[PDB]
Amino acid sequence: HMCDAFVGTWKLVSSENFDDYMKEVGVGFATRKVAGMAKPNMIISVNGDVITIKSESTFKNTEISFILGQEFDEVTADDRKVKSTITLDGGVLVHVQKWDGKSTTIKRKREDDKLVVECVMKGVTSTRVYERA
Ligand SMILES: COc1cccc(SCc2nc(C(=O)O)cs2)c1
Repeated sequence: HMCDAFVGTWKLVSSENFDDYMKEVGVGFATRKVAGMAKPNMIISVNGDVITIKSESTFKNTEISFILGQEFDEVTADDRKVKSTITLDGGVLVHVQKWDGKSTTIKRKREDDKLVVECVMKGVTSTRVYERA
């Protein structure tokens, strides 16, 4: 019953500061513009101890499966090759990505009927709000 309130299909409804977050991470101009238009569907499921998060959009389709606390390799939608660890901290999914001596953290939280995604790179935060699909 790990992660029950996250499971489901979610659709992006608002974004703030995502272009700047992508700049801070190192994403180039053309990718930022096309990625920033996307309105992904995020599909979260659990089977035993394995959590799967899929993102489907007209920019990219991604899929990660993982066990909490257990590092895994990930190729991000912007084509970074990162080492990721996802944990639950106080009911918040905390996803840390490490590459080239850099680090970014993506937090996913249930707030009212929404799923709120906060992405942080250095001093730059972006907030992305998803609704049930
Ligand atoms: C989601 O699409 C893109 C496009 C280009 C870079 C990235 S970095 C990974 C992140 N995914 C979200 C999220 O809202 O699910 C926020 S941060 C993602």
